[PDB]
Amino acid sequence: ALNPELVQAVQHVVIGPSSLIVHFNEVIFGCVYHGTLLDNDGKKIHCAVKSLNRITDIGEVSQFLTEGIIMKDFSHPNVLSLLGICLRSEGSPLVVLPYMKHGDLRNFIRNETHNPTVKDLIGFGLQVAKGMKYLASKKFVHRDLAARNCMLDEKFTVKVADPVKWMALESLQTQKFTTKSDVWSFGVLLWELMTRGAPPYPDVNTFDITVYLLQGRRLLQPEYCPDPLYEVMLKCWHPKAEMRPSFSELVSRISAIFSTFIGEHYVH
Ligand SMILES: COc1cc2c(Oc3ccc(-c4cnc(Cc5ccccc5)n(C)c4=O)cc3F)ccnc2cc1OCCCN1CCOCC1
Repeated sequence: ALNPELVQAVQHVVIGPSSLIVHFNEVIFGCVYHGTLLDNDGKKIHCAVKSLNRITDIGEVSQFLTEGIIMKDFSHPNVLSLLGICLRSEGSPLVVLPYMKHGDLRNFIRNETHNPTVKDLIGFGLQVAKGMKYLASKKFVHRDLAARNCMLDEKFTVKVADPVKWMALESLQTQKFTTKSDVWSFGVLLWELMTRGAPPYPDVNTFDITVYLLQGRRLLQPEYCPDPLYEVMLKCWHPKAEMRPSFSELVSRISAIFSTFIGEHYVH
């Protein structure tokens, strides 16, 4: 009962459920299941399937669909691909995504069994930068960039996907979100990596954050963070949006630091 022209625009994003199996008893965000998708050439592919249970009316479904149209257009190694969406007749809709072996980046860097070097963590920060560079080039604002929202596949390739302590100054006071506010959040993401998943601003409450920043207080330099990279963080946290670097400047800048380092436990 959605708009006919909108339904036609979405068809390329929709998966006929006749080609999807969802292992509802195999859980992986938080409602995420193992799935098996059958692609149009006959390819059986292993996916993660999330059920968007918070949907209800035509508006939300419409929003959801056009969001899907956008996400589906995005092709980049460092951006999580949407494989499709599934509109079930008797159940809330499903997002279908490629399976990511190593889950999200925050969990991966937090667990003590893993031992990423300084080069590894900068490397992970660099890949995020590349994906964000691409997203910005497509005039897409992320709004929710954080370590927890970046995925990590079998090749250790970081995928961007979608929070006051990550938000830019001008977003906290004006709910204004731009690619330059994404930059502020990417700076926080960098701090997250170089701390190996520490919680940002531990001793300041979610409401006292804005006055904290207006004092000039910033996240302290992480134990693992090289001085040139800490200066990159602070540029990302300048109050005037236009002063902050572009993601293209960040790819080129961070890459230069990355190249000075040797020793990787997780390559590519
Ligand atoms: C929970 O961990 C995983 C999560 C995975 C995953 O999560 C998701 C990421 C993004 C999205 C998502 C992406 N995009 C949108 C916007 C959108 C709006 C409208 C239309 C289309 C899209 N929305 C709304 C979304 O929800 C959904 C997800 F389910 C996707 C793929 N693979 C995953 C793999 C995982 O774990 C691998 C195993 C880890 N083990 C290892 C040993 O340690 C213990 C566990």
